[PDB]
Amino acid sequence: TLRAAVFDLDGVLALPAVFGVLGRTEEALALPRGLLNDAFQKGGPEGATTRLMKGEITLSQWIPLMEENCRKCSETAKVCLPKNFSIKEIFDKAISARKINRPMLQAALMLRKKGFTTAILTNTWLDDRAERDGLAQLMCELKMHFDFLIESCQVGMVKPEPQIYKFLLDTLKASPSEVVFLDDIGANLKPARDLGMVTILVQDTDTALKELEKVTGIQLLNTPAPLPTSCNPSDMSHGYVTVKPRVRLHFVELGSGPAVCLCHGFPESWYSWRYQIPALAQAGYRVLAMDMKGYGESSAPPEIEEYCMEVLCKEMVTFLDKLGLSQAVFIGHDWGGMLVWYMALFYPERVRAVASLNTPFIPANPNMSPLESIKANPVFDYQLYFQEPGVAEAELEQNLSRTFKSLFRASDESVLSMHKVCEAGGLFVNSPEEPSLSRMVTEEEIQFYVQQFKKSGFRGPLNWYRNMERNWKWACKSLGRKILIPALMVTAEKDFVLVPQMSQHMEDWIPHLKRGHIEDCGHWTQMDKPTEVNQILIKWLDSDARN
Amino acid sequence: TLRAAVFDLDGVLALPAVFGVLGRTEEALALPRGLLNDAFQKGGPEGATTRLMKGEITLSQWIPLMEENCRKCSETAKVCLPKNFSIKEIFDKAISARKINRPMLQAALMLRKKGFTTAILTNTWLDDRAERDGLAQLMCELKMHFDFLIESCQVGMVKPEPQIYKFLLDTLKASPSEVVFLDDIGANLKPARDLGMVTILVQDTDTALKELEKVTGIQLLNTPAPLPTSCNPSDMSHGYVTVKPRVRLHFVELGSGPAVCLCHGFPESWYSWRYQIPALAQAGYRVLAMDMKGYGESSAPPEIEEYCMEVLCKEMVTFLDKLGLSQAVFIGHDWGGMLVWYMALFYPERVRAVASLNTPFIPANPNMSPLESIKANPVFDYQLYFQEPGVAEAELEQNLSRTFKSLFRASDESVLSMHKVCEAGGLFVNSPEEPSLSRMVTEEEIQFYVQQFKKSGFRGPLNWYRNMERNWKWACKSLGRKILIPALMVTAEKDFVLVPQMSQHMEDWIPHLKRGHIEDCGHWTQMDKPTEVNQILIKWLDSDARN
Ligand SMILES: O=C(Nc1ccc(OC(F)(F)F)cc1)N[C@H]1CC[C@H](Oc2ccc(C(=O)O)cc2)CC1
Ligand SMILES: O=C(Nc1ccc(OC(F)(F)F)cc1)N[C@H]1CC[C@H](Oc2ccc(C(=O)O)cc2)CC1
Ligand SMILES: [Cl-]
Ligand SMILES: [Cl-]
Ligand SMILES: [Cl-]
Ligand SMILES: [Cl-]
Ligand SMILES: [Cl-]
Ligand SMILES: [Cl-]
Ligand SMILES: [Mg+2]
Ligand SMILES: [Mg+2]
Repeated sequence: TLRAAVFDLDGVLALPAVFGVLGRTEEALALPRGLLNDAFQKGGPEGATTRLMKGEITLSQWIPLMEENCRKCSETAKVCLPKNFSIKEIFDKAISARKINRPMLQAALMLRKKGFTTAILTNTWLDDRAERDGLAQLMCELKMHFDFLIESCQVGMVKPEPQIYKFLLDTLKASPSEVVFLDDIGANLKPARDLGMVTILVQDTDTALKELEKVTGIQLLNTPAPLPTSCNPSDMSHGYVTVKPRVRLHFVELGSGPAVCLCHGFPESWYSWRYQIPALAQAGYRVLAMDMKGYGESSAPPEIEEYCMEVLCKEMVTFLDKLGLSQAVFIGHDWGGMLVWYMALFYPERVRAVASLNTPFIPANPNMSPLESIKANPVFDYQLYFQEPGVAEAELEQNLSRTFKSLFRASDESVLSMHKVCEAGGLFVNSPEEPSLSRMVTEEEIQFYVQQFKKSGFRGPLNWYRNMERNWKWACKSLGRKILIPALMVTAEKDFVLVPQMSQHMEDWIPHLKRGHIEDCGHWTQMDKPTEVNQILIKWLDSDARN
Repeated sequence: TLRAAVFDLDGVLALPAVFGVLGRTEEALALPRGLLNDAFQKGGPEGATTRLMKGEITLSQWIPLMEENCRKCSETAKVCLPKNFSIKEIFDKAISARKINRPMLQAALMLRKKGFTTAILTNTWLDDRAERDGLAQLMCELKMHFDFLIESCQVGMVKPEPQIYKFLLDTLKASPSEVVFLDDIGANLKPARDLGMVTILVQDTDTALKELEKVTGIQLLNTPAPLPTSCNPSDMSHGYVTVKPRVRLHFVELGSGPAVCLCHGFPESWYSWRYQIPALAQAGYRVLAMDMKGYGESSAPPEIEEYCMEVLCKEMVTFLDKLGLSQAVFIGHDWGGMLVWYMALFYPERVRAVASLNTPFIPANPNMSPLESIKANPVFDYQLYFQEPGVAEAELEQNLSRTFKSLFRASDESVLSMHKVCEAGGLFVNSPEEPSLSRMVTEEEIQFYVQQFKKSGFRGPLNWYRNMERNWKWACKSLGRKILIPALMVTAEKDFVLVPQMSQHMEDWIPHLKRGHIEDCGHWTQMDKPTEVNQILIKWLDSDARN
């Protein structure tokens, strides 16, 4: 049995196939059947196309050698070509017309997720056209899901030559019977079979998947929608900005385009956005996923007043200042959510657009003190338990694994009351020592949070709840203002603390506020309904944060 | 005598002044003199404009309150306004029309450079228009050169109220006689004088500078062109990407826009680009200034083969891969220069444009070995001295301060032969123990390089010279190719090693190659002629690296 799987690019991981343009163009312009394909293949291994694929010449170099073959292919078949037959124009459109074959990719993902070493094996070229970035993009999205990407124009060998299959095996460190190989060209499979490999001719994807499903014994066709791409922390760009003598902010950076700044909640990290970071990068954005002050690799100074909203917000502006950014899109969840509204309200010149999950914009009531406003909500009782420094820390720090396993739970699997937490004498008092693992998290994912809170503990994070009076006096400066910058509010049906009802009055302060809502979704929106969050955020971003 | 200097924004650090649009618009549309200014000032401290400046309302909020004042200002003066009189359209154009008053900024820089604490004091607003980014940009470029930026709409006080001058002093931690204050409005100066401060009414800049020059006793007017902005290493965003189990690459990141990747030479760091990093950011780019493998905070593994071009180049591709970048503009100097040409030649899908200072693209000669090709140039003799592992390291590491002070020298102040270095028995054998400080570097700037090479030493850096045969066999793969991507070659007149002559044949391989040349310029181009380098690179970038 086999533990490797190798995929062809053109016509297998990517569709429609560029070879199909040779056929398509002919039919379209009423050219003799085969005429272009002859010109493409002219010379065999000694010909121009093979040289290109071996990386001796670039694409722009090959373009005229091909057009030159087409004029003499057409001479021998006694015809000529139209006045503006442009081979650059044919291959430009063909290559961008090519998209990822999603079912084939998901199938490669599933296999690897179940222990297979996966690789791409493609005959491709050194693309030096002006519009080459379109291809390089597709390759960056595709290659990241595979252990190896063997490109012909880099190894100096080409399918269907036996030597590149020897290379493939050396790279996979695997004997030929332990490997499947899918391709759309039969000639490319005969070398694989002679060495012993399992081979599949891809025509339609579904039958190709059916066969692969058979010989692997793994459900590939018709399986459920998988989660988005997570992030491997060791594979990320980690950034570090000193904003102040004693405060350094850490963040994870992925993608290019407009800066998008992701601000997590309590008690979380940048990893809370693992399912969003790759999506939005791919969507066309520069994701800057924070460790907010107090958490992880960001500084966590002891003082309570260091976590008031005004200080926190100034620091985020300095963060932009020092990164050379005039603006960013700001997207918050939980406490980050609140912060982000206050950024749009005090520093709108620096916010491209504002967006919050769960947390509504709540103005300060200038008559009534916050202490009483919080006291008026029985489900906010847990916040009063947090006020006394050291008490809440002791409990949360006692057993970091327990703490995270009992917090990170979906609406339909809870263990934790929020009312009567002071009275009961703690958060976990009626919840177990070893809580079950939630469906939202792997064991490994939990231990990441465990490591982060081994650094600076919970006093920093908790201090965010301990400036209620200070944030109130600040907030009251903004009571004459409105938010007229692009602004999205995303409610979660079954977040029993930040209830969607709390958001109902937001239109008074934010007139062109747009909305998103998620059915069956607890407090931990990002990992609970990642696909719906990714989708809602991308639509908004594309319509509300562009030139 | 005084050790502080405070500058007004509108009409002082930035011109033309927005108040001048009130006057300008009136004249332009044939409105009664003053009519707009009355509407602007309607109500005094109780009026709409003051509220705006105190930060009670945003700009978009104020816009209609102003238009509403204009309809009733025009009623009392028995006139009406044209059909499409738009106050948003007036203030949109006014604000972007505003540029930095460069002589005033240079004057503030000089003062601070000579020990003055400097600050901006401006009546300004919470800008929430769609085109607010234009302003936020100007403020980011301006604020970075001052110790404090006191904006009225943030402190809740406004000129000319005595309380904001009390704030100013508290912030400067300085008594009123130790501070100058420049402004274009006389009313704003009377509070400063009553407290005791020195005041200057700015009308024309040159006379305002003349006065400031007097009362400070520092040459401000007519002084020479200063260098560009350097970088304070503690103020930068520092990034860190693992590209491979044992190799982490460190880089400094500043700005937004297309990714521009700066690759330093031997034996240098990211700091070698200090004069370029802020310029290009401001020019509209995302500068990623590397520590190349072997140097500083980047990993420096012992093995010689880890610094061959092929490995180095693959690693840089992974660097892009993991940062989510499909391309970058690549700009190299010295060894970075060579690397960058080989990136354009092996991975053109990933290079937006290629650019080298000093280092020409030299193909491998397929007949003749590199050992002999290097041996054929008497000024390359120093490279042979480098081949034997440990020898060159011992000398360079013996006295790090000496080493850098004797390398980093301008064409007209040298101490170092390159011919006969093997024969003579070392680089420094006829150069002093305490070499003089070059005009290109401060003492502090030298000690930065000293600290970096205390980490991993010189063996890593030197290994870049120790794969001459391996790079040659690699290079010979590319002899059938050309570089048809945008490509700039910048020669340095008096670089006696990488002589401009070496670049003369580059057009054969690179047909649309563009050029730059710098008179009176040694090997260390970036710090020798920073302004000319910045200027040459920005022109090219704007024409050759955009959509
Ligand atoms: O509640 C949370 N997060 C949270 C709640 C529970 C939780 O689980 C556990 F408590 F830790 F066990 C973990 C995190 N965050 C805050 C609550 C306050 C809210 O902001 C408000 C809302 C209303 C008022 C008011 O009307 O007075 C004030 C602040 C921002 C988000
Ligand atoms: O020479 C330098 N840098 C340098 C030279 C001198 C120097 O001062 C000191 F030597 F360290 F004292 C410090 C750095 N870099 C290399 C030289 C080789 C060049 O690439 C070539 C050029 C020609 C050939 C060939 O024709 O064989 C090969 C490689 C890339 C830049
Ligand atoms: Cl890969
Ligand atoms: Cl999971
Ligand atoms: Cl909860
Ligand atoms: Cl500042
Ligand atoms: Cl200097
Ligand atoms: Cl030199
Ligand atoms: Mg194929
Ligand atoms: Mg002024």
